[PDB]
Amino acid sequence: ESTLGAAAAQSGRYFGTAIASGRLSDSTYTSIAGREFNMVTAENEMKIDATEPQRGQFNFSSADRVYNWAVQNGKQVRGHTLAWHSQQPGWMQSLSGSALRQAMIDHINGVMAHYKGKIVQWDVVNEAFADGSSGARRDSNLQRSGNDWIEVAFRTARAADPSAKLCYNDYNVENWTWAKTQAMYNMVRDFKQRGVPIDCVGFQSHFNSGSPYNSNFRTTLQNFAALGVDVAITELDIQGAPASTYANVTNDCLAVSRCLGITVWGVRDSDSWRSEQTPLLFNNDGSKKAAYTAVLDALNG
Ligand SMILES: O[C@@H]1[C@@H](O)[C@H](O[C@@H]2CNC[C@H](O)[C@H]2O)OC[C@H]1O
Repeated sequence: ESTLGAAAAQSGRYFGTAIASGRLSDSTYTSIAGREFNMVTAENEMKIDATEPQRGQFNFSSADRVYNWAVQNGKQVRGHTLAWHSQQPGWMQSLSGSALRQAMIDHINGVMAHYKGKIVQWDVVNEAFADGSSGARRDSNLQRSGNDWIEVAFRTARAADPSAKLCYNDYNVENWTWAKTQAMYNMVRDFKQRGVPIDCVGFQSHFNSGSPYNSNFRTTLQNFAALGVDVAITELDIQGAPASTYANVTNDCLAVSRCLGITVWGVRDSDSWRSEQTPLLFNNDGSKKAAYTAVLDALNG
């Protein structure tokens, strides 16, 4: 096949991107993204601050611009993200303990209701682990409310929209030997022991010199799949966009039956949150990079 999404679809997978509403008046962006991808994640517009800027008062305008663009252009949507320490609106930053717990639940319920039956995967919880050797939970108001915050988010989400696959998403969890990876593994293990309704694990896959790709990513994906969850590569970008690594990652997903697909975290290098690292598949001018060709070729076998 001649495009990433269609090539992924040959094996029942998707190839997605992050879409930013502020870029939707750029004709190069909309036409290349339209052509190439069959899955969309809103880069910002479905986060907590964007969707509930005051408690109880939702704003789906920008989120719906992204969602509607996606469906108009024949893409499914990953919802990103319902419960997270980052990008919280001030009113939520001020809450702790039981008040925060209620607000967390209410936020999940309100956003998921708006999209009920329309979102194939939700990143229900994002970035709950600390970096480094400890495997500890990250410090946040959410984590201070109790170790159960994550499981409660998942139980809430399952009741709100039984149709959605519920994902836990994180970064620096791709290398099987890292403590962070093992922390996430053991959480998912525990969740399965206790009936917590997690369906998927999202590997952000922000690869760079400090957190480099390792061939053992395939082992990580296999081992999580074996816990009884799907796996997804959710925010792929690679410092310098080497073709070799991009092919390796693609082939890792293709080798794991429950790997749903790959989302790259933007369209052109100039659209990247890390544009200085030129880490995506398209040049600033919209032309295809060597890494594009390597990914397409891998998807095509
Ligand atoms: O626009 C950026 C956006 O790309 C960034 O996205 C996060 C990258 N780190 C992992 C998270 O899960 C993503 O949402 O968020 C900050 C924005 O300024």
